[PDB]
Amino acid sequence: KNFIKTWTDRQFLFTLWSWLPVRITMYQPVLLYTTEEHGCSLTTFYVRVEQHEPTLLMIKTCNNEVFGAYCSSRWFERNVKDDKGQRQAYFGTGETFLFSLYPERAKYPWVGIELGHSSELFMAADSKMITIGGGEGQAIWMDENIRFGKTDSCKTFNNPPLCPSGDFEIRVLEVYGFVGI
Repeated sequence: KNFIKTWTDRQFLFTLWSWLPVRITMYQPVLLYTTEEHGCSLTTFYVRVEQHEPTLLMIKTCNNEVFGAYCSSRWFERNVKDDKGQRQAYFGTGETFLFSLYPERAKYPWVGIELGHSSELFMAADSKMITIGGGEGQAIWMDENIRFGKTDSCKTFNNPPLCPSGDFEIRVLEVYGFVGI
């Protein structure tokens, strides 16, 4: 409705807005998937989000930590094969970035914005897990039930664990897309 209600209901988006790529800030964010309404499985997650790009992933843990990632590419691309016919694990571009809102508040861009293959590992997903940020650790990792997950330092984003404990339980997961071509 009005400005106050819109801001109140979507505070985390308005806090994040200035971190998005500048061209994206001119589009309208739309809720693609929420564990509060749409099921709670990678299978229903893919069906709803996989042809959108870019997307914004927001995790609220049962420990009241809030973090997530801007994802450059459609999750549909998780199954792309190279020219040998071997499925590619990691996909995406260097516009992908991690963020945390609570307890800390930080943006971890790709370390190559200013190297090796292992610092260019953005997104990966299959029937057992979805992960973001790879290379000697996984920045965000979540299981097929979107119930439990882990977080670690990774070399693509040189981040710390986005919550103090290395693990978390998901209270709610939200995915936003962008419309307005």
